[PDB]
Amino acid sequence: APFYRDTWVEVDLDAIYNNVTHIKEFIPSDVEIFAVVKGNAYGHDYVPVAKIALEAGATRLAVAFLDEALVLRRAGITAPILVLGPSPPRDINVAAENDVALTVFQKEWVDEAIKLWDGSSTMKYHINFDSGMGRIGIRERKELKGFLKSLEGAPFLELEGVYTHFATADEVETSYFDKQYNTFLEQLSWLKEFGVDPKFVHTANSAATLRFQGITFNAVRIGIAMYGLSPSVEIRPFLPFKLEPALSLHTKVAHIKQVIKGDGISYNVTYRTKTEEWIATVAIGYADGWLRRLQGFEVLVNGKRVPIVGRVTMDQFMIHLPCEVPLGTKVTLIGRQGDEYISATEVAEYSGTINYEIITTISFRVPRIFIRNGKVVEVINYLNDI
Amino acid sequence: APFYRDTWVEVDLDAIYNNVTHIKEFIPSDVEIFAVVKGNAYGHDYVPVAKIALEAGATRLAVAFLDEALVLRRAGITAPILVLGPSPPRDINVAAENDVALTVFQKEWVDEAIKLWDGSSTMKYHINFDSGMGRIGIRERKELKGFLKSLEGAPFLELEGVYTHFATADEVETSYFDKQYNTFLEQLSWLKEFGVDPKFVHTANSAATLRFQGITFNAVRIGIAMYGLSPSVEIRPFLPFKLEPALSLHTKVAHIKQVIKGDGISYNVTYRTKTEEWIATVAIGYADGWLRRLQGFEVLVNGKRVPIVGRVTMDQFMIHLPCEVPLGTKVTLIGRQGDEYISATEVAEYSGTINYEIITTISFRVPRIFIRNGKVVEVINYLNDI
Ligand SMILES: [Cl-]
Ligand SMILES: [Cl-]
Repeated sequence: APFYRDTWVEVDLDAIYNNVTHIKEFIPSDVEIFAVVKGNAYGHDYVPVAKIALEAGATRLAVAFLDEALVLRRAGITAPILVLGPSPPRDINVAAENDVALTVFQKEWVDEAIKLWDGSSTMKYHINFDSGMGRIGIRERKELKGFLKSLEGAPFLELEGVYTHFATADEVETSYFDKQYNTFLEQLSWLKEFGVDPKFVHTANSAATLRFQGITFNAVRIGIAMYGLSPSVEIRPFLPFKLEPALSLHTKVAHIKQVIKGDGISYNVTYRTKTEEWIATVAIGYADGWLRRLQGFEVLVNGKRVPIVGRVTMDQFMIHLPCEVPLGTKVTLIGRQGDEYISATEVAEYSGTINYEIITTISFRVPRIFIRNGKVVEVINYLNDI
Repeated sequence: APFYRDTWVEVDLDAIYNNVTHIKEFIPSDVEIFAVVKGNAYGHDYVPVAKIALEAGATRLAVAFLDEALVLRRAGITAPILVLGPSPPRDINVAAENDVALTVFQKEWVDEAIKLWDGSSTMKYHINFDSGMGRIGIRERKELKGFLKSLEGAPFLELEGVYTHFATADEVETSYFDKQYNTFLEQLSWLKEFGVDPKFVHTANSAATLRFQGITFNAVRIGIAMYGLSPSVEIRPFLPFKLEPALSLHTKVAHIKQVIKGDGISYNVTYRTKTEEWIATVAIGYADGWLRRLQGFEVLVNGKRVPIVGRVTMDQFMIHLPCEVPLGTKVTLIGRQGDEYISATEVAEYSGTINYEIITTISFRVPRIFIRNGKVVEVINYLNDI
């Protein structure tokens, strides 16, 4: 699969397999893993991550919205897939015909689904209880009650599981998390009172799964830890085993030159050289997700930290090197060169954000190259496929 | 073309056609326009923008790197296409077989292209002179001479044009711009001295074209103004005619609930309600390019500006509304509701960035809907092509 600019993501499928294996070893043997692939598998690519995670013993998959799930099904994947985000009622039949379960938690959604149902297809759903995330899900007892009442008109909807999600499992202090846990217990009690067997319960994300007792239920939902990154800096010290980061981001010196003292670099001349400087250019920019707020950040060239100088542009940025290098010299934005390592977390901290957002926003413009047992096994260039 | 989440980009093809028509009428009638589509046509989608710009009288297209050019060629577009960014020598024969011109400005690129030539292909190229952008291009007299000498060994490489790019055309005060113009003049003189006809010269981006006499040459390269946005706030007062913004971004209320006083919303409970509050949730988040730094930004609901509350998550965010609205209510992130308008510029200013970066980073996840003469003519859902 070809690509024609020397800028690429490298995804180490061994690393993803090892994180999933380690998690599966760490949790009880009767507890399933959803591999959570939403956001183009956190920027690692939907399909290869899904397949490797399954190979490593994840049994189920989860994605943000229905189109993401169809990407998986069109790739030949047959494992269960749950849509975690809210879905409009018009998705009922297409979810059904593609064996995809949806999160459903509103009597109004059920009303509309009854109207839109094509009569040929039953759909599986999970109930989301909002136990303090404030995002989606049922919160109140009366609310749950009317939701169940309306479900009686929809025998084509079939409960497959019930879940909640934690807002603070990545904070050392547990007050809010403990309140969520207690609230969720009350919600499950309501459900049993209304005569509904939850069947299959899941609550824990990466942070909760790696920290807390009695949190596993029937399944956990793993995103960031599968990609080998800590949910936060503050809990890193407390994780039970070493996470192996799966993603790196590289570029090659596309031009190099010596720029006289005082000359300007990039838009609005926000950087001037202070001596005769070696300035390299690389072919990646904010259209690839490498945003302007990274100006001044230090990338790796020949194992040395070297700064991005001048404004980052849509497709290119410049770097001040101490020495001439040849055109083609590898430049690493996330990953390892020699003894040096730039984590997605370090890029995120410089950017004033979190690692999730750094990885997931690496744009579809950038090819992914997949490594397994140390050999390249696949290249995906999403531009090729338009 | 189907999509299964109610979040979308609207691209008004009329606005684009109109901006290009107006630019074409504003510049001299023998001056061509490159339609600049790099970055997924600044978030608007490569192919339909290219097509409508050409229908509108643009005669040529420009992209950042080869793969973007091949998207256009595969869509059956036959107009000239220039790659503006730096390309590896290994690109030589593919760019030839695909009728794509590359930017070429390095002796070493030539030496390498010599090695790599199909012995059959002829490739067209433009010389980039760096007159002060500091990014790529020839800067020196001896450099140019050496470059032209190496070309002697490459009869398969054919000059199509010569260009430079301005770093400061979007600043009121013109000192740096005037120095670039003078440097570029000297550079063209060296080129004439060394026996080369430029053939076809271009220098101006949107801001230069809209401001300056004597700057058109044989063609201008239009990006941001084609999409109907000002290159900066500083020069907006001074543009010769009104720009018509082509892109808006919308979603729907996917959940709505009343949350009691003091309850928390989203990760790390960074927002708690100050009274009993109506909180809506929408299915777009940072994986769509709607980044966490937009927390606190006000979007439009029912013609009213309302705040994003709590952390934006990968696929969803929450909004504090003054009144209950029905599920499915329209939420506009960029665009018009009633008398209210949120420009990409306003989003950028809140974000501490520029409008270019806001539009161009709307993810491949989000479907684009295209409007011509007020009717939908096309939907592109990139996730489908996977
Ligand atoms: Cl949730
Ligand atoms: Cl340039």
